[PDB]
Amino acid sequence: MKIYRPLWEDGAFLMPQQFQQQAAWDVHLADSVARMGLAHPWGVVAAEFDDSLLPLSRLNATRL
Amino acid sequence: MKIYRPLWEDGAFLMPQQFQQQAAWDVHLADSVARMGLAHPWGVVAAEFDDSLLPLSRLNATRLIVRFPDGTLIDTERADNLPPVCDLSTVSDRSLVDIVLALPLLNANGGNLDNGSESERPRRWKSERVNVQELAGHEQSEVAVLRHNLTLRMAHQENAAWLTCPVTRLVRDAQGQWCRDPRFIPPLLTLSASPSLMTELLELLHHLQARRQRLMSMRRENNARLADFAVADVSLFWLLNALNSAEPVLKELLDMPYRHPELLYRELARLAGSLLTFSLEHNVDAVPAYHHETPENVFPPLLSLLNRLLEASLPSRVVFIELKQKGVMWEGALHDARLREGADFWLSVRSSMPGHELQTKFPQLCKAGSPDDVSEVVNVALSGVIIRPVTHVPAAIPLRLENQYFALDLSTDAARAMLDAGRCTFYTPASLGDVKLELFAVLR
Amino acid sequence: MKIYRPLWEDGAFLMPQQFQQQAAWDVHLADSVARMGLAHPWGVVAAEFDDSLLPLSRLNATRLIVRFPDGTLIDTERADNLPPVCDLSTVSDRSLVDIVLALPLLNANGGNLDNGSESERPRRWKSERVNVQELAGHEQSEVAVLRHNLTLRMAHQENAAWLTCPVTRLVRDAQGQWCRDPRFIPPLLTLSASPSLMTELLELLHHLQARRQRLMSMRRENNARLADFAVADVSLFWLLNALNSAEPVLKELLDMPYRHPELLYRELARLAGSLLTFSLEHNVDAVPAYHHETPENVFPPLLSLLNRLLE
Amino acid sequence: IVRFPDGTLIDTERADNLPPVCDLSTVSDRSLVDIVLALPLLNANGGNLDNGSESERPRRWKSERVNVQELAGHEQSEVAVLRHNLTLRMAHQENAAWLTCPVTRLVRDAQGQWCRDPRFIPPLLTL
Repeated sequence: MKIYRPLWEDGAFLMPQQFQQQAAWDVHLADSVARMGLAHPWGVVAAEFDDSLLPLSRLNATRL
Repeated sequence: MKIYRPLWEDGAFLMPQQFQQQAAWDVHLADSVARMGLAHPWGVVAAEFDDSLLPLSRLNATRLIVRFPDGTLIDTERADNLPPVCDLSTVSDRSLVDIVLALPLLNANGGNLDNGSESERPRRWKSERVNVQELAGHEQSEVAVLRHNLTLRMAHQENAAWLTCPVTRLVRDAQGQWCRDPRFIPPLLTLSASPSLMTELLELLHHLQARRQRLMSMRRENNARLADFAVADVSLFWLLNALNSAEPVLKELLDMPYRHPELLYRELARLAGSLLTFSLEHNVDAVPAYHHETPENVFPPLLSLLNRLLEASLPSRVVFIELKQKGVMWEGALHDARLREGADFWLSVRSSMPGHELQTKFPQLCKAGSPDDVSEVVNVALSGVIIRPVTHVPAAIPLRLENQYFALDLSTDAARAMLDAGRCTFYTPASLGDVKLELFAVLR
Repeated sequence: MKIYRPLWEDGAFLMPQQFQQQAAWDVHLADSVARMGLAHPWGVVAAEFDDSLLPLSRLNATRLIVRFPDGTLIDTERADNLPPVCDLSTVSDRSLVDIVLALPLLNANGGNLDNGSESERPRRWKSERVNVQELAGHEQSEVAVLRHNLTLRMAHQENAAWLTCPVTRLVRDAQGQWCRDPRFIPPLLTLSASPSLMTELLELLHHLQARRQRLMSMRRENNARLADFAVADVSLFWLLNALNSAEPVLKELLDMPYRHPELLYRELARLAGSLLTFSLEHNVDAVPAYHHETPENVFPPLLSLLNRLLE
Repeated sequence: IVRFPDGTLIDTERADNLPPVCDLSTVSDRSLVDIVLALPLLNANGGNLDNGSESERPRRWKSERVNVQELAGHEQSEVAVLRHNLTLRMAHQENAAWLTCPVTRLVRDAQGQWCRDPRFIPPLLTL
């Protein structure tokens, strides 16, 4: 998606894309530091549901 | 306690007691406003602790909006009052411990602060120096605001001079750690603290709304646009009358927080009264008293009572007693002596015959052993019992299996003696095959 | 009137007229809070008298807490002094005096009552000088506490440029002596300032429980009767519904101190309007309407209606 | 260079300071003396330490001013950075601070000479 990286010098000035790409870059490093969490893909650590809403044929989440 | 509100006309030298007694009197007036309708003291609004610090034992606090009974408002988002960190190495008593918030009292001759003087009598005021901004555009400056001397103590100590309110409970866990029970409830000015109560009460309303549609379905099954001449429709209309009122009141309370719990307690008490005309052997004593000092089991037994009262069968019915016996003469028990008003036997089987020649392959289809002193049917039969072979069946017989049926006529004597006896048996000795029995008596 | 908020600007000097305008605003906030649960203006928290000095005919108070309809609270235990003794000798030969408590009105031109030298206008806020200072370590110097100006007015109390709230009612006994009558009580912010009510309502509730117990003894003992179609059994089923639905609310409210009585009225009206349609031939107009501004000829005929229906 | 059970990297090369230990003979025994590192608990409303407003809850942040340049150019200026608050308490004083991490174990020799024994092991991220 062409994740750019901004340049801050004495004449550089403020934009929203200054901060959005720098936000995305350290998200992208979190996959590059996984050499087993890339072996198996991304996972699920907690998922808990409610059963009392089922006789009404509804469904609602609690923790995800 | 000799509250003296002063007057200002002219020439009065300024003096701190005017301001102090004015500020106390405003608190007292605002307390007496609240004590008109509710008759409840103060309580807990929110109390949130930290869980990642538990197995390395410490105890840190985050939000403590606790309301003390004498009118005092403790607020941590708006007055910077966090008590210091509670040690837990001083307790090897691994049963359970109870953390309670405290605040001292004794201000008839000065509840004050002088930091260079030490005493056995605690003090409830402290002072800090911050920079509060003027709210008219200028610069700020350095004033002295007050800060309460709150602290965290344990219930099994001595707590005479303080003014307490319990906040949480700790237990010991399997690896030797500390953890929090989800089962304690503090005294509450709001339902929004202690969310286990909110979970239970919402599940109560979902168990409520499940039942209404099944009863509207049972109303749709018969289409009573008329008179049924039975106890079934008056029990049905009664239970729908009990349900259709509670829902459009109990919904609005449990949508929003910050109601006082008494508004909910009156509604649950009225509903648990109206559902208790016939079902349990409990009287209205089962509706428990209200104990807002410490609500140890005012809500959980009330909820456990409601969940058992919401089954509530509708009695124009018929016995289903499973005849259990080692021998070929299967036999049950427990005949109601009420039943001799309109007793009417339509007992059943379920066999393995590809036709209606199980008529003759029920070879004892006459004079089956009714009373207590029958042993087999192939030697001890009655005199005055006719088994009618039933394949065309009168209605209202639930879970019906046709081409498996029979009625049981008797005398006036041996039937009454069997109803005194309570026991009765079946005729076929080869009935141990794919033959399953059911007992039956409808009220004429 | 015209109540004004002050602005605490930097460089705004000081005036005594500021603090009065501030302190007559939070009282108005208290009414704006409290009038989300009130029909009609207020009454008595508690009132206790000393009838021992009656053969020397006089009357004096002991403990008196009454809220007034403008938001003024009276406290003899913490803030105010007791009203002076009443002299009944000019009404020595009549039968009934109805005694109200009085504070004068407030107008926007005067103020306190300067030593009674100009006493054609009755004025409140009598001053006093008590020295109490000790919330930091010393007691010495002297402040001007404010006290109100309370009297008692009994027989031509209807000539009032005053605010009235009745407290007690005297009758001639057969030995010519006045005594306090145990009768109807001018209005209540509690159920504690009327021991006659706390004697009657406990009898009401204890009378209610026994009839329900009698009804349960009729039907729980026989298992056919729990779902029978007898024309009295249907009425008895619906009657146990009407009693079991309305017992625990009243049992909660009557195991309790102070609580405003409109709430109790809304719970007794449901029981009366339920049981009214069960064994009668009389009009729905037997239900009394609620008059709080009166001294309550509502609350005894209501209970006289309810005590007839339960037997 | 340590870490902490909430995930807070401490270096004493960048973001550094440490005050020494004043006395040691306040304990009159050798086998009980052991030193720990302490970084005070998180106050969820307040924050750093800017004056002498000593509370019952300590702070863990500070401020400082140092000379920083990295950019396109050669000029250094001054900007205010954020430095932690560390101290070396002992094992048996209190625990309203953090400690939870020993670093050494001081014992004496018989001639009045405190010296570290080799048989001590902290909890280890690395060998």
